[PDB]
Amino acid sequence: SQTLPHGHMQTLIFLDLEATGLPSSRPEVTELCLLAVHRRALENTSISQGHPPPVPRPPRVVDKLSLCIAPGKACSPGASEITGLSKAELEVQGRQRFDDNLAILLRAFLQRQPQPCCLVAHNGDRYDFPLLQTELARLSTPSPLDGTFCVDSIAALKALEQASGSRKSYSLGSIYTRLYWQAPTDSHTAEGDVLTLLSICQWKPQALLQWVDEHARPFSTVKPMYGT
Amino acid sequence: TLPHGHMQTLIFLDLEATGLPSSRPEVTELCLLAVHRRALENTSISQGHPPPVPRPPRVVDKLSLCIAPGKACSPGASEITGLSKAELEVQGRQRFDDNLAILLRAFLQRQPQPCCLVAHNGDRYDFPLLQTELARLSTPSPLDGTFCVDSIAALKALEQASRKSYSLGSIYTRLYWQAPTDSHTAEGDVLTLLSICQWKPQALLQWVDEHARPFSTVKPMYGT
Ligand SMILES: O=c1ccn([C@@H]2O[C@H](COP(=O)(O)O)[C@@H](O)[C@H]2O)c(=O)[nH]1
Repeated sequence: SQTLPHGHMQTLIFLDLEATGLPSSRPEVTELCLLAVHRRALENTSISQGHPPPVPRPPRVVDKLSLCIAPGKACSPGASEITGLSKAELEVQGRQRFDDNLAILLRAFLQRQPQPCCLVAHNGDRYDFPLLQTELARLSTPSPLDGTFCVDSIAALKALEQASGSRKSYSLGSIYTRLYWQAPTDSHTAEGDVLTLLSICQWKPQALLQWVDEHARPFSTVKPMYGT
Repeated sequence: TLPHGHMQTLIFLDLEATGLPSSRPEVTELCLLAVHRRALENTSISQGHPPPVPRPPRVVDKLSLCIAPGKACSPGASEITGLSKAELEVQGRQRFDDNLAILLRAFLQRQPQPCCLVAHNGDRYDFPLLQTELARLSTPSPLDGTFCVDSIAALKALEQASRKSYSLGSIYTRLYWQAPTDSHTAEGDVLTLLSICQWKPQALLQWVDEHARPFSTVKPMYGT
């Protein structure tokens, strides 16, 4: 008689973004990647066996969107160094700002995915989700995420590693190296970090899906990082 | 004097589908990788033997989608692409439909113009098939102001001097003297194509500028 809050998630959308700086700087998004995987494709992953297990093979059927976005303010020195992006370079390559057409693009990508759909992002609750909420709030469209759910993979992997704890880092790279005994690739790029996150979430797919189903919350409840 | 000016965006494109042209095939996967002209011009020039495989530019836009066809894949198609109608359906993929055109239009709108599609064998397969799929929709085609070229012709010109296979894999191994290691997916084929096109990036861009033609002139593979 105990039931899930929002049903079984049929799509997980792994999400990462890069931005101009840390939250108190009121940052703007400079890169976004979404990787949509159906529940069945995740639970089709070969069981992890051995120590270390091989890095899981990404499912054959996936949908991917990766975009670079011109910010309205400069990247901090540290942000440009870590991410490899700068306002100057995004402008010389004619990247457009975060605008209504981008919301329309995002909505049409999300609409191709079976519902219910859940965003999954590492530190999403403190960074990616509030910042995306802020960017979308500036636009004239409805939120393209208004019927989409979300979860933070830090909590998920803390739970999953407990089932298999203190001053163990739950950074993306730390987890990946603990699970697979190799370093990740293309760190601090939106698509590279989404692919690393997919690999971590393919470690124990059934357990990950159960945790996500139980912890998914509506994206519409995410408080913006900062306001107009 | 170029026919349509300097191309500001190259969009590397690959389509996978249910079969060969006489079967009246339907698209099962599409990948677009949009690269600004300056990002290609910034590719390092090795001038060594062998040249290292270029790495992709930092700034790229990418779209990869799986699409449910209305007809089954041939056995050959499923073997080569790793896709099937049944599996695409069980994973809830949608057809090539109006919402997909909204998505393609919005993605294209984020690229500086003029924009040129680049596809390996695109003149005989990918471009006519895409034309057919878009023609079935109510929406006017999002590609009617876009240009296109076939990268088989490009690499024939870039390798000519002033027997060779022009399969994607053969070209990559001939240029880089190592085997490709991208996945057998639409995105894998696009990444291999990008690497080939980064072998001589200024020369590739010059050939594309000289040979770009309007996508509106591509004849559909087949008609309703
Ligand atoms: O030392 C740091 C670490 C992270 N960030 C910001 O954190 C964003 C997202 O973090 P990540 O996805 O690269 O881990 C980055 O785009 C960047 O703007 C910094 O500015 N300085």
